[PDB]
Amino acid sequence: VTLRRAGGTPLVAAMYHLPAAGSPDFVGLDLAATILADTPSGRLYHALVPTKLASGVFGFTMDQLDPGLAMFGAQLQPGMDQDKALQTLTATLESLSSKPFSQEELERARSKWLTAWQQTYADPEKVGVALSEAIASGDWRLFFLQRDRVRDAKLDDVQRAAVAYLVRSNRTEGRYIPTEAPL
Amino acid sequence: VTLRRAGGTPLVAAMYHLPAAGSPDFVGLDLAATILADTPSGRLYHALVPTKLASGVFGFTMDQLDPGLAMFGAQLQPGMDQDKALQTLTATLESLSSKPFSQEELERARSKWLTAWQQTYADPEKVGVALSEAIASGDWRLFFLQRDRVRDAKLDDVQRAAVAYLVRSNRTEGRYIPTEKPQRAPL
Repeated sequence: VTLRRAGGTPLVAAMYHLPAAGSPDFVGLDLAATILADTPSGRLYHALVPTKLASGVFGFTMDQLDPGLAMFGAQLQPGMDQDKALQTLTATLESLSSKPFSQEELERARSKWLTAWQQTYADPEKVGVALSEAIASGDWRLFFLQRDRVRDAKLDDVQRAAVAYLVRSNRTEGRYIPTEAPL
Repeated sequence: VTLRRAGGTPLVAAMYHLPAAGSPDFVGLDLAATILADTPSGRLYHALVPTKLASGVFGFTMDQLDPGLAMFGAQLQPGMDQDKALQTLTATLESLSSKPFSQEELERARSKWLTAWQQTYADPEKVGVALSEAIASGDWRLFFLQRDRVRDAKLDDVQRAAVAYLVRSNRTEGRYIPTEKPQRAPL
């Protein structure tokens, strides 16, 4: 691999199906995702980047899909080992029971979520859109209820939810490997 | 403030449930409460008294109750508003992750505890009473065991325990509001 034509970026991803937004588990997962995907101080980043398995990581939950999905992913430089990054990515995600969330991690997560919420609520374009989604989704309250749930979420509940949801049986894998004179 | 009949002022409180006295976490919370409610040095005071937010501050743990509770309170001045005081009190209790305890704080709190233990131990009426309670609780050793745990506690343990239990999920809120005497002419 002395010569490489300049090209695309290989991708690796793991996706997990979420419970309904109105269900009790959802907020915990959304926080767990938050803890997991933080750059640069997150668990995924440490597992993959300094380690040199990926250039960068991402993660988020996607409530507006039907049904809902949580996605975690990596972008890699060409020639980095795609299988290893995927296995590492999934292992970090599905091993929380061995390495449980700290309160410190959770409070930082909760604080960031609430900050974003307050930002939406304070923004006239945004709140209106958020309420429409809650209404279209069948419960107008749910924009408000999630905030309440985020404040009251116990670490044990977040941990239990992550462990139950971020599991192989709930896992869908995404991969992209970019195709490839006188040289 | 402009006019009030003479009487008591409101007090605001926050209570958090505690682990079992037999748990090692318990001691960490006991010491954390002692750090937190230190007046006037202590954090609660600083947050509330000179902000003229509160007249006075208290905090302690109660292991005789089944189960245990930690209580923190603020005695308000007239016209101080309850909601603010309660909010700042709870917010300061529930934010230790943002501000860690210090070795200095732990050793001072540990010494107060040990002194209190010693006073009880020395005094024959009291020690018997303490041993009785330990026995009722189902472990005779507890009086002695708690002291050793206090001696053995590490700052991270205390810091970790405080942060785990001092949480809104665990919060109960109390307001003692004195009933206002009826207004009288000509005032």
